[PDB]
Amino acid sequence: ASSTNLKDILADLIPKEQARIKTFRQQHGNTAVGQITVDMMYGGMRGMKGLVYETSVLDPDEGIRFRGYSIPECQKMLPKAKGGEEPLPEGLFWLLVTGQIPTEEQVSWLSKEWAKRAALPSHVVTMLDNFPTNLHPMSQLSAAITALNSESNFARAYAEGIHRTKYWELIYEDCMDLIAKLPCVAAKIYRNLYREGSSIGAIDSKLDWSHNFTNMLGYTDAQFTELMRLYLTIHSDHEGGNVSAHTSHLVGSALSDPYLSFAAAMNGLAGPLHGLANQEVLVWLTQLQKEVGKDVSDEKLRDYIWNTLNSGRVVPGYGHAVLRKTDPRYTCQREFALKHLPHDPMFKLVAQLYKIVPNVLLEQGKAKNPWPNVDAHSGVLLQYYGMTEMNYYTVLFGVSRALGVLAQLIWSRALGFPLERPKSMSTDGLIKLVDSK
Amino acid sequence: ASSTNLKDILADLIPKEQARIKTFRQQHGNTAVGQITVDMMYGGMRGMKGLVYETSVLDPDEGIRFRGYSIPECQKMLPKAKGGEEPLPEGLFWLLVTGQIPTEEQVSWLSKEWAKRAALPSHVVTMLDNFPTNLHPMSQLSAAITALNSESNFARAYAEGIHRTKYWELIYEDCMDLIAKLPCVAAKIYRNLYREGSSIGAIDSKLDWSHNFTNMLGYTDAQFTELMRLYLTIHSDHEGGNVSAHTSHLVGSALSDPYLSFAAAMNGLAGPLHGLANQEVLVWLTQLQKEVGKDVSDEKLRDYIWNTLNSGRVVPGYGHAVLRKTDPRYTCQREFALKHLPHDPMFKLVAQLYKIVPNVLLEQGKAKNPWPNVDAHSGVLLQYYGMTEMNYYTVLFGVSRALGVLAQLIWSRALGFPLERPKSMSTDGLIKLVDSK
Ligand SMILES: CC(C)(COP(=O)(O)OP(=O)(O)OC[C@H]1O[C@@H](n2cnc3c(N)ncnc32)[C@H](O)[C@@H]1OP(=O)(O)O)[C@H](O)C(=O)NCCC(=O)NCCS
Ligand SMILES: CC(C)(COP(=O)(O)OP(=O)(O)OC[C@H]1O[C@@H](n2cnc3c(N)ncnc32)[C@H](O)[C@@H]1OP(=O)(O)O)[C@H](O)C(=O)NCCC(=O)NCCS
Repeated sequence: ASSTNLKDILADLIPKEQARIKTFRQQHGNTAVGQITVDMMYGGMRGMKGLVYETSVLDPDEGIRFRGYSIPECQKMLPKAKGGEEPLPEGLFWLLVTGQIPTEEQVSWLSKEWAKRAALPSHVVTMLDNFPTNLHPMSQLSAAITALNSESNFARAYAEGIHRTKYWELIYEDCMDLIAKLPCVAAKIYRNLYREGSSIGAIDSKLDWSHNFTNMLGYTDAQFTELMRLYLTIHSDHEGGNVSAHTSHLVGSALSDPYLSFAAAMNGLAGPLHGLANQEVLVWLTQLQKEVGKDVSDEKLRDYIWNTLNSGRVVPGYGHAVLRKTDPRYTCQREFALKHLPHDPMFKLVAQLYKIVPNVLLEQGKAKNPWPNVDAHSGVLLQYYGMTEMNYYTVLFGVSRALGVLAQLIWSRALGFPLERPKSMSTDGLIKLVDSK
Repeated sequence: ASSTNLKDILADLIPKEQARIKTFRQQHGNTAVGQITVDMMYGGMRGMKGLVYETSVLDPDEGIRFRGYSIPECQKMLPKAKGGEEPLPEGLFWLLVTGQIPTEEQVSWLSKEWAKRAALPSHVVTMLDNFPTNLHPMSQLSAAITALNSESNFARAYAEGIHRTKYWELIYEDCMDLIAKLPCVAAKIYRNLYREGSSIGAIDSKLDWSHNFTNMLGYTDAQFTELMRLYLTIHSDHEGGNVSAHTSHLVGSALSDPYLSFAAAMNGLAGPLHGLANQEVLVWLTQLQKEVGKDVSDEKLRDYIWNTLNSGRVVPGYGHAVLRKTDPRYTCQREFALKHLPHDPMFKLVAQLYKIVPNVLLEQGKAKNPWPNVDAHSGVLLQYYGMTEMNYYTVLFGVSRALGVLAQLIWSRALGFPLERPKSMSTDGLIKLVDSK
């Protein structure tokens, strides 16, 4: 019988997995998977195998895998966009949730379903309209998404005491609704702040999520949308260990609904040391250009970089807590630029920084990863198509990141993952424990 | 020379600690402090020694310690309130930050300084006023605090590239400002939602934080305020392992400012499995009373409890992820009730549940901790003094929790704790790792 629907494919998957993990655990749960040292406890779990997080895994040399699907693999296999060359973010979502590579037909369903669900409640539209213009786009986003929780189906089934065993099904509704709304929140922000007077207009059921987004942003450039598909897809997910994913995961585990847990993830992504580096790169470049001037040398270029390190500041967009090579999401962005915007001054600068920064970082002998990460390359692309308002960039990272984070949330919950609740120590107790005892 | 100021006492403390940890780590950082099993990874870090968290530590038998200061110890040593019998929350804060038991004189400074800082920006006052009346108080709180980030001194010193080494000093300003504002946010919510038409009025520099709070709530009862001091103090902090503290800690570590990280902590506290149990207890009791009727027997009382367990629901306010006995914060609440409200029907019910629940939980053979936690006893006290709007209760938990969470944030940052970034695995990789490899 019938046609397409991810929640049924989920319904079929979940029990098989539920069984799979229980055998595995019934046999291998005792197994020491690794040890904890005291440096690990002071180093922010650096090295720690903390979680189980299904929808992707980060390799220190290779970089991310979406099943065992590398970014090059995703680039060629996922459905493009019916006259395009970038993966549709939709079918990354389907991959993530389902482990399977979508069919064209699956993805139109995703597109159209996200379009169906895409509406904003009057109060969120109110709040958005009154927000101050010195309130950071990330702050605006987060607030909105916390406010939207009003409309959580989960939070309402939970208050009405459902059976634990149907949590996922409700957490799936909210996730699918969150994802649909998100570009309406985001594009309302961009529109209030930077396009005063104008409206985000109507979502068209015949477009893909990316295109309706760029339309609501007000971008007509064909290639911008393509840039958009590629952007939203590579920023999707980055294992569970990273602050934003781990936040949602943590807060999720207390059975806070999908809006609440996502907006917590947002006040993580707005960390300078996290997704706010997007922005931070461009502010840094921009200053470099002013302060260090137009067409600098590899010798002056280094003077600028040392003036930062010598100031007890960080060089944005460089380094990573797990990758030990160049981010493939960096390479992927570089390719695009080589392809579409090669003569762009800012690009040429970012390409010359790649020549210099990792050697300066290697010289300083501090950084364990002197190589660039996604954030190093992202803003230069946006800049090019007239997206010059760099304080908003993290919100795009934010819209994309929902895809990975809410894909896992549905599994977390369909697998019945507990309250994440580690143990803590004070240095005092630590000092007495390992040595004193 | 001169008079009182915590930031100088901090300034003196920090280097000593900074040195202390570096020796300790230079010598004992290698030390295996514990191991990770695969059950631990699927059990939400249950058992895992994750973090270093200074301001308190949770013992599984004894329960919390604020230095090595147990709740009974705090009850007798901390400055009361110049004609009271409950610890002033202020001097719990001083203890937490400084490790020292405050002097009366320290605490008046705290009181008066918190009063100084206590103002809300027009936009937050706007947003608050427009919020819908079906938007949960916790959602309202969180949103507001994310919105307040506008006013972060940290976030502005960071954009202006300070030296890493002065982070704490800015993170101290914001924390002290957050804590001051908080009861103005909270009391504005209570006032809009439940007291329509009326205003929170003016903070008086001669009152303590607790009293200005109860005044803004509109409570005149002397004993209510005392209840307030005791409440705000025992909910302060609960090591770093718990969702709310761990959220702020996580998001904090990305150098998200103290408002952002706190409101993330809030969408954690609004987890049913976390601080929302406050509320959940009272909804459960209230139903019990309706559904199971006024003065029930120990036999019918058990029928109600089984109808919940048999429904794949949880019994609220019972259990804990680390304590293996009755929460001392439970006992402490029970004492108060014995003292002030012994004939209260709801109390008598909560006292009879203590008789029955842990035996029903012990029978079901599921719960590792069949004993009550703070949330089991809290709402019954509020109820009594006319605070009957149980959807707000978690916000009180929320105001109190800022004290522990922001005390640690200043240390985290003055000690230069890194980005919290554990490693994740999918079951797939896990299955291949321990056994397959
Ligand atoms: C992602 C990041 C947080 C990795 O954290 P990490 O794993 O703890 O970093 P490492 O393991 O490499 O070791 C950290 C040391 O190297 C230095 N380091 C790491 N990245 C650096 C960078 N890009 N520039 C300068 N120094 C850096 C730090 O000074 C630190 O020294 P410390 O112990 O004296 O504090 C990141 O490398 C960083 O701190 N900065 C870049 C983040 C970014 O893009 N920021 C933009 C906003 S300014
Ligand atoms: C704090 C809490 C999350 C502890 O988590 P934990 O350490 O993972 O729980 P445990 O180690 O005791 O083991 C959990 C098992 O015991 C049961 N359990 C724990 N607390 C229970 C409670 N109060 N009522 C019923 N069952 C409970 C769970 O069914 C679970 O079974 P499962 O593996 O089939 O899912 C808590 O005990 C809980 O789940 N519920 C109470 C939280 C609360 O106050 N909620 C109010 C809103 S309804």
